[PDB]
Amino acid sequence: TPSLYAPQQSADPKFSRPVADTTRTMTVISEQVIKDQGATNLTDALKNVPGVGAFFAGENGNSTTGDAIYMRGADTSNSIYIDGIRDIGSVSRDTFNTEQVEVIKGPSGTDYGRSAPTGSINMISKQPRNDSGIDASASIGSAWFRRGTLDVNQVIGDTTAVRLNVMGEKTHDAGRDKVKNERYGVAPSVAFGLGTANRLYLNYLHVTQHNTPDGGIPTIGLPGYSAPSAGTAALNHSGKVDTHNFYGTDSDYDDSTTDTATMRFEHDINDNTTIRNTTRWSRVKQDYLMTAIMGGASNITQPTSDVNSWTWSRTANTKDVSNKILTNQTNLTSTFYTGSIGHDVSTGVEFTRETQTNYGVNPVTLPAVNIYHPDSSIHPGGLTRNGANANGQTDTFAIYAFDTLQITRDFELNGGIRLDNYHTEYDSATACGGSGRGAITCPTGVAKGSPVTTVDTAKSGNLMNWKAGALYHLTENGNVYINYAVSQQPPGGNNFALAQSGSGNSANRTDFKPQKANTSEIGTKWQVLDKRLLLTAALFRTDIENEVEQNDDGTYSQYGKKRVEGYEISVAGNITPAWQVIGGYTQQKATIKNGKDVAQDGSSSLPYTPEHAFTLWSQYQATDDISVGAGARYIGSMHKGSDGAVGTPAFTEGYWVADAKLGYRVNRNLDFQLNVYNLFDTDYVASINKSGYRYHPGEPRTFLLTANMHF
Ligand SMILES: CCCCCCCCO[C@@H]1O[C@H](CO)[C@@H](O)[C@H](O)[C@H]1O
Repeated sequence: TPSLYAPQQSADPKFSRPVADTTRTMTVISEQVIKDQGATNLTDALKNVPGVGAFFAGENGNSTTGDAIYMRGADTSNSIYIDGIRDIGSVSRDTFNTEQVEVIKGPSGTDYGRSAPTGSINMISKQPRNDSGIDASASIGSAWFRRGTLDVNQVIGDTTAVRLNVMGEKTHDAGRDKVKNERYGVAPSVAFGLGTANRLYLNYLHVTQHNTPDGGIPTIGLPGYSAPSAGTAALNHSGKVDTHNFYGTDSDYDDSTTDTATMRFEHDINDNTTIRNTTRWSRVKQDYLMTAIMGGASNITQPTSDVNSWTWSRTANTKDVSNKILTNQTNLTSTFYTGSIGHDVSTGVEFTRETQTNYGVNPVTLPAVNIYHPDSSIHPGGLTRNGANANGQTDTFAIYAFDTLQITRDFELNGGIRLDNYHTEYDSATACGGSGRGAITCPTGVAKGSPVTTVDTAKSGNLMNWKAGALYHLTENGNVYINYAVSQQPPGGNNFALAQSGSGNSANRTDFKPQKANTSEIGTKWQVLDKRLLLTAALFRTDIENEVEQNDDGTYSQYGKKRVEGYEISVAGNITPAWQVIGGYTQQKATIKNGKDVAQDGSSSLPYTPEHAFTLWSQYQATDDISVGAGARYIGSMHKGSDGAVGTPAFTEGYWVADAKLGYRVNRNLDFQLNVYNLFDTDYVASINKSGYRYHPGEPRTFLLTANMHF
């Protein structure tokens, strides 16, 4: 029987073997784990994979929001898929309608097309079930947290059933003042022909969010903080700022809507061969007003020489954006023999249009903020569109073919080839007559504030990616594998932006090549204790090439090289019928092989990347009524990216977070849960910005009481 903590297979038909027989660093976080841990979003559920989280706060004109996930030494936020379909938006993704999350470390261009040199994160959506029931969850937690979720599956006919997922979350912040997060969701689904060779799945998903965004707090007092100048010397002795202090404005807001319609037709030609066709329309809106703080010598105002009077400048970080994705994906999976060789083929054709428009807004001039006693009770107002927007489009036609050749009962070979034919179009304009950062002068006969185009280009290209693996069953319980993969990210692949050919340092330069990630891997997977526990161990090397670097003369070129090398181990499943365990450890060394240093301390290291990361979670069924759980996360020391800012910590120190759980069940319809997070009320640096002026403090000890009603 399969363990609830270790799902046996990926829901993606692109994966022709179970997790154990898959030649990849794959982790499947189930709905069961999320529910026991009290995880309600992607980031929290991703804590189940070591060295995966939002480790970077942003720059000075921009700050990171939502699931700004860093995995394997780089921002992987653009490589977040829902049902094997790209989902782009600096918004938090809720787990109210996801059955499982699939994480793969080590990219492959064959898997989902263009990607970050990290791997893939895939949120698998809830579909209508054969059985009927209702599931409810009411939650009350620390800092006025409230959560209500409903999961209704109802069978209508012999071959038709409906599914409805409802959600409501209204909360405050336990360790941050004025920060409020409100969201709700509806997810209706209808499936026809269940149990037959013909099936139609129709799904809709709507999420509205109204949040108060946080831009962090001053890094004063942290290890490695120095005063920026002799004039501001006092800052070396004044100490750390109160972690609760909110430096934003009472006008700060973060509003986002998510609308995704999906239509899947599945036809079983035979008990071996099946054809699928998925159509999806999706739109992610997001508009926010945020506050970034600056504390260089030129940003510090000294009214009375007493540090309690001293102020830091405020900089508005705005966003008015829409991400639209229209796609059609055809997939065919067949199992057949070619003599003594068994085949497991997965092939398909995908057509996609991705749109990103950043509606320009008027500059928001914010006043200075007191360092130790900030006043956020100010109203500079919301946003006003100025007509000067950025438009990005990407038309993508991909054709793939994957095969797992079962050579013997003990030997397996597997391959894959994909061709992505793309066309990206980019334009961006700025309102003229401005004063500050990148202000364009108004030409003749052009009235003030008029949009003046700065970029208006396009890029077309082909992307040939491939993969290869071999697996050998040592015992009936354990195997040994090898894998190699090619992944590419073309100019305009990262965020639709492009640059005019022959000039800058941009990877998005239309004359530039894509960034290639070559991944070598040797591993071992083992299914023990009646196949109820999965133990894994891999050695990896991800080489990144065609990175942009400056030549001896001012001019730039793609001679740069990076390497993310390491060791991976993982545990998932049941130890005994009452003992459940999920987790792993990673030793990942991410360095610059060729090129300029990116780390602040001039080391060859890559920033916002822990070298060592550990995550363990266990649950024991103490008695028939009492279940007890515990968790432990270690995130290592990380380098801050290089920057002109003086006296800002060049790095953040490592931290250990511990969690606990205890569940009591009354009858078989009602059960209670109590989750305590950050059990030792440990303080730490969750993330730091590029300049190094601001950091996000570690979430303090927080409680969560849940009522679980099942039918
Ligand atoms: C798994 C063992 C259960 C321990 C229950 C919580 C005990 C930790 O308690 C915390 O310890 C910190 C020092 O470590 C103190 O700074 C905090 O004030 C205190 O709340």
